[PDB]
Amino acid sequence: GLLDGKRILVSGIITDSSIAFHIARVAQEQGAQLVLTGFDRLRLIQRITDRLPAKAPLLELDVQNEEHLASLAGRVTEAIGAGNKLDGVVHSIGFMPQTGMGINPFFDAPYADVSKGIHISAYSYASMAKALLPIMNPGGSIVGMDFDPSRAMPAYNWMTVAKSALESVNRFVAREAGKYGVRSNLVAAGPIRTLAMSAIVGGALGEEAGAQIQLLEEGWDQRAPIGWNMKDATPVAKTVCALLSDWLPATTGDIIYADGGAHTQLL
Amino acid sequence: GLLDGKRILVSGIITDSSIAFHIARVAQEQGAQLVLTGFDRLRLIQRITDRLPAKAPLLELDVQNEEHLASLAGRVTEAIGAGNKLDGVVHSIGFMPQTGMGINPFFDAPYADVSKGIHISAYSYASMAKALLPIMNPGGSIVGMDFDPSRAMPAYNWMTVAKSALESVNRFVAREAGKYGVRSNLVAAGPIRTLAMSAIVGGALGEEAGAQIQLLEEGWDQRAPIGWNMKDATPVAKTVCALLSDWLPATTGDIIYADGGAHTQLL
Amino acid sequence: GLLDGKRILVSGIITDSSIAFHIARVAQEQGAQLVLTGFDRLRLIQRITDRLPAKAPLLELDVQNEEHLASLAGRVTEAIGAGNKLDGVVHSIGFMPQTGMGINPFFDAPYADVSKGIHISAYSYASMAKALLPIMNPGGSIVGMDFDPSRAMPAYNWMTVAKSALESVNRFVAREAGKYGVRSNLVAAGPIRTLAMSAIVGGALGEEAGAQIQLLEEGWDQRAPIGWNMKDATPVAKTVCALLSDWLPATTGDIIYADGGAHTQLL
Amino acid sequence: GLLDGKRILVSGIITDSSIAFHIARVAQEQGAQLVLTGFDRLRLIQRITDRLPAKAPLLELDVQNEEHLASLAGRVTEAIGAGNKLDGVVHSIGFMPQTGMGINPFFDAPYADVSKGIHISAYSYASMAKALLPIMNPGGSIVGMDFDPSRAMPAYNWMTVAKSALESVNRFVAREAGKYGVRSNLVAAGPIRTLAMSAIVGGALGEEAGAQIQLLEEGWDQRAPIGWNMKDATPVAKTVCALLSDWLPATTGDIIYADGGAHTQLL
Ligand SMILES: NC(=O)c1ccc[n+]([C@@H]2O[C@H](COP(=O)([O-])OP(=O)(O)OC[C@H]3O[C@@H](n4cnc5c(N)ncnc54)[C@H](O)[C@@H]3O)[C@@H](O)[C@H]2O)c1
Ligand SMILES: NC(=O)c1ccc[n+]([C@@H]2O[C@H](COP(=O)([O-])OP(=O)(O)OC[C@H]3O[C@@H](n4cnc5c(N)ncnc54)[C@H](O)[C@@H]3O)[C@@H](O)[C@H]2O)c1
Ligand SMILES: NC(=O)c1ccc[n+]([C@@H]2O[C@H](COP(=O)([O-])OP(=O)(O)OC[C@H]3O[C@@H](n4cnc5c(N)ncnc54)[C@H](O)[C@@H]3O)[C@@H](O)[C@H]2O)c1
Ligand SMILES: NC(=O)c1ccc[n+]([C@@H]2O[C@H](COP(=O)([O-])OP(=O)(O)OC[C@H]3O[C@@H](n4cnc5c(N)ncnc54)[C@H](O)[C@@H]3O)[C@@H](O)[C@H]2O)c1
Ligand SMILES: O=C(O)CCc1cccc(Cl)c1
Ligand SMILES: O=C(O)CCc1cccc(Cl)c1
Ligand SMILES: O=C(O)CCc1cccc(Cl)c1
Ligand SMILES: O=C(O)CCc1cccc(Cl)c1
Repeated sequence: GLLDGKRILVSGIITDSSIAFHIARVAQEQGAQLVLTGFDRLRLIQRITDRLPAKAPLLELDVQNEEHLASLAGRVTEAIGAGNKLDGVVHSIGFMPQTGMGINPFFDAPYADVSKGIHISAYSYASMAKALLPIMNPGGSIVGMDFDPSRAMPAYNWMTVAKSALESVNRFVAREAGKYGVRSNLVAAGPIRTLAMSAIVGGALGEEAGAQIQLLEEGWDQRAPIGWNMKDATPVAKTVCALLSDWLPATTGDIIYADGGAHTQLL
Repeated sequence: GLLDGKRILVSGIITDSSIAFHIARVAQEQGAQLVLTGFDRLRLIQRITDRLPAKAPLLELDVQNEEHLASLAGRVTEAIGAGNKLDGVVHSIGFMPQTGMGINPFFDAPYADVSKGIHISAYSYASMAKALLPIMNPGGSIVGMDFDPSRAMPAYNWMTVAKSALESVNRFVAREAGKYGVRSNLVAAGPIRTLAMSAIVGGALGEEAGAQIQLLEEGWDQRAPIGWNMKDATPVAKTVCALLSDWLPATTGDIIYADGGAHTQLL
Repeated sequence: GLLDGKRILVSGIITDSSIAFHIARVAQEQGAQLVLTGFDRLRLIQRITDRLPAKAPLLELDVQNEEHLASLAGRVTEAIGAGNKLDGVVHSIGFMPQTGMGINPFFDAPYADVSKGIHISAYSYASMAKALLPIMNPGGSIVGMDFDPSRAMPAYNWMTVAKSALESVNRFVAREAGKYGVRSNLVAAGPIRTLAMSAIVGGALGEEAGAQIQLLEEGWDQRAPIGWNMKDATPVAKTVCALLSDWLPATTGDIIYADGGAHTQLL
Repeated sequence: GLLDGKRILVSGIITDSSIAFHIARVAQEQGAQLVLTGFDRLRLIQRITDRLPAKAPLLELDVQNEEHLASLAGRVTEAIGAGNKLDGVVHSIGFMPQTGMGINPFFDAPYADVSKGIHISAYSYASMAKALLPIMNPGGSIVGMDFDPSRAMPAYNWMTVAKSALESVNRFVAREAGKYGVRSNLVAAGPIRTLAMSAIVGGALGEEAGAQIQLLEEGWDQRAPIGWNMKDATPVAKTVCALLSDWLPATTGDIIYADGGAHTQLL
């Protein structure tokens, strides 16, 4: 197993189409022992994760709650046993209020909404590293989920700005994590048909926002030299597991693109 | 004159070493008619700007104050006369609380502080564009000040994250501004010895933060193929005026580097 | 005039739709005194440049001819007068044999053909700098023409590789030019309907190569926040003149994008 | 084993400090069956590779020899058996004549020398893909070795330009390889003390070239958040094996940085 004997915390599961659900499944297939964290709807998340190949403890974590963050390391240690530390951490958490996405004009998002989205989607990558690095082993790995924000695009709007901030945060987290012998990297995935993303394509955020996202998805598979299947998160999950493994030991502060190669092609 | 007959709003003057003070001076030397905006210490700013080559109206603008922003376009129109519009806007505004910079550990900045810095330094670029685009002429130009955040560095810490967010915001502002025939760009300057920056090199934010910034300054002049004079903001001011002029008419959503070429060289 | 009193060498005119023809016209409109260089068909080029606003001396320069390059500085000095030096140099030269472009498979271009294209399109930027820097004034400016090669695309094929090499060459030319007080930069233009480019869209290099280039052109105007007019080279010419002027004095080794902002937008 | 059952061709071994020697060793440790290719000194290379964990067939390949390239696929098939195909290809080949590196001025490299270096170091990545893709399995992987050329630096000179060309070639090879279900990527390594590199630091290419490279090496370990050991190629070799494996299945046309994170940090 690629991750045999490793203890890995995975955040971000909310449905069976969550990218983090497939990260967790593949990590368990490869021998990892998991601790899961979930936000708000813990009964739902427990029912969802009962379908993973192995039972895993589930801890509550709202990344805006400083009490959850202050207690997290102790709750993880209780779950994996005293004297044991984590080898890996997966941040698969993102949110932007509806005013910051969709057909709602870019200029009309109030800063309170933008700040909440940047808190959950970017600052919390530093928050989780701060909480968990003291209980991580040398040779460990922190991985977060990214969507390439180097160019503007329709509808993503303020979430694009949040991802730009996240990429910057990751480079600073690498500086801190390096003192522990730990790597920090992001995986920039192509579009994946989660429940939330299917709802937006179906017009949850306005019709032409849905139309624009559908056009973006189609161009992605066209550009990608090996194609891109938005209905299959397994290639993204495998890439996260590659970064959690010992096989990219000299990569940190960096971004790995699991996007079919689409970002390397103009058309 | 490069800017003859143009009406340009310039924010960000607080002392005679402010980058915006030199932008304003060079723009007036080149024939522009200015409206100035200032934050908080308006009596001080009026005294400072009395030393500009020409008298200019000074308007109060705290970019965190929605009432200041809601009234700004009307106050500008009163200052330049009904039926007149702006040809240019300069955003030269930045702030990050001390916890987000210096020797203070990156992980110890509370989100309230980071969010305030991102509000002032990044979101407000969109806020000012929203306020002023309705009173801008086709062919107009919005310019903001940047510090290349593509790599992490010591001490800049959360201000680096704010600049990453600003670069992303600029690409979305270009989308909106294009509907008015207006360009939006950033100037990424090398280090400039403002009053605040001299204080930090002198240890206002901790000793080794000051030591690290001094090392960064020295490496900049070494890397720059044409050298870099941190005591001379005129090359930065001229670059801003180039973007305000009609001579870069097909550049938008972009970043122009006024840094001596340092970012193009590894050592 | 933006370039009043400046002496500027302009290469690359072959027809009245050459980008260099419009660079030369705008530079003369702005007060520059020009020396022109032309390749092979000098009688044709003289007839073309008789239509410029002012008469300019025309010198022969095949950038693959070491004798032309060894004599160039002396021939320029004869044209502008002893004791006078150049303030600006424009490289607007590119060529790739047909096997390296179009529907002809990427793998089927022989290296002899690729090497000729890289010689003319990339190495010659260093060759011209070597020849002309000894007769350039401090504060001078070298500008070359680029087409953004950071992503692969259909049909451009080996010319894309040549532009990647050119961008690298430019960063090294900046190191050398800096010792003379001279800047070196590229302008990355959007697509322009030169005679050669119209012929390729019309199928000179194969039908689906023409089809692919037409699709690339259409997406460019769609992406550009201020639009893109492939029939109008004046915005590109003005950007070159901006870099030749004194108004971007701290930019070197760099690339300025005169592309409507298209490269800053995904769709 | 990470590469259990995979058939992989590895080029570029010349001494026991070659990066390709360590790629080959790690690949064999992980269960791969290798075919090796060597240039010119085949008796030496056979003696060197006798020290690998397993015996591997050695084929002659001068990438400038079209007869070697035309026969390569048939010689590989003879070595692995009819009906068998390759799963992986490693390009670890580079050369630039001495005039294109070191204290020898950048402008003094003749194009004949530069063209030879670009032939061996960049064009040959396309040459090898053309030769070997017809005998590669779907799901296969082509990997080449890179040194980040996005910024100029002392001494690397024309080899930097060759690496810029290689990165561009890789994006086009990905387009071709995708039709076979094959990925193409580069690994950008930090500096490694090969025999050639130790000789240059010792002044083989001039004293201040050696001095400049030693300064570059020292800054690399300082910048890298996890450090950088130029005497240990194993982290680079493991990264190549990661790309040869099935664990980065959605990455192509891309560059993975095995450099300690140094390129993500300014200082
Ligand atoms: N789906 C795509 O197309 C795509 C592409 C690239 C990257 N990503 C990124 O992948 C990450 C996971 O998103 P997803 O697509 O799997 O959608 P998802 O809705 O399944 O996951 C989002 C997760 O964020 C969590 N979350 C929200 N607020 C939180 C809080 N205050 N505290 C803790 N957790 C909170 C949700 O509970 C949920 O588990 C996100 O960073 C997303 O931006 C998604
Ligand atoms: N000095 C450098 O080295 C350097 C280098 C590159 C970029 N920059 C950028 O240039 C910009 C101008 O900074 P400076 O170096 O001239 O320093 P400065 O201190 O002279 O200017 C900062 C300005 O921000 C304004 N400001 C702060 N909070 C505000 C608010 N709530 N509303 C409105 N205005 C507010 C200040 O009043 C002040 O005028 C900043 O964006 C800075 O990041 C500076
Ligand atoms: N047309 C576009 O869409 C576009 C876009 C971006 C950049 N560019 C670049 O602009 C430059 C000028 O090209 P153009 O579009 O105006 O086409 P063009 O055909 O009008 O100019 C090409 C020039 O290269 C010159 N040339 C070729 N071989 C030469 C040699 N051995 N010695 C000296 N000169 C030689 C030609 O004589 C000709 O004057 C080129 O670098 C081109 O790549 C063009
Ligand atoms: N050593 C470093 O610091 C470093 C860092 C990053 C990347 N790289 C790259 O790694 C690759 C391998 O280089 P290395 O450092 O292991 O040095 P090396 O000298 O051990 O390997 C170079 C290889 O190129 C081969 N070669 C040269 N000409 C050839 C030809 N005509 N045909 C076939 N093969 C030929 C040599 O025989 C030799 O095996 C190169 O692309 C190099 O640029 C090296
Ligand atoms: O980050 C997310 O959750 C969604 C990422 C995304 C995919 C496809 C289109 C867009 Cl606009 C955005
Ligand atoms: O944006 C600012 O006001 C300061 C920019 C800066 C210059 C030199 C060093 C650092 Cl760390 C930061
Ligand atoms: O460099 C040149 O002369 C042509 C640049 C170009 C424009 C539009 C499409 C393509 Cl593929 C290439
Ligand atoms: O590609 C190669 O073989 C050498 C790469 C390299 C390492 C360290 C310093 C320099 Cl200048 C170059």
